[PDB]
Amino acid sequence: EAILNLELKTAGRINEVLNTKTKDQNIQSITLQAEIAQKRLDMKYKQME
Repeated sequence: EAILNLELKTAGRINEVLNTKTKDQNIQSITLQAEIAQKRLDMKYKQME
């Protein structure tokens, strides 16, 4: 029983890490696309002015 909870401690650790790296990158995705949307403002506004 203690052995099995070692394996499923490991599974837990892995899943924590997977969401950490997955959502880091998925939040970055969208975030930087939002930065592109932000780019639309600032980029065109230089010449708009």
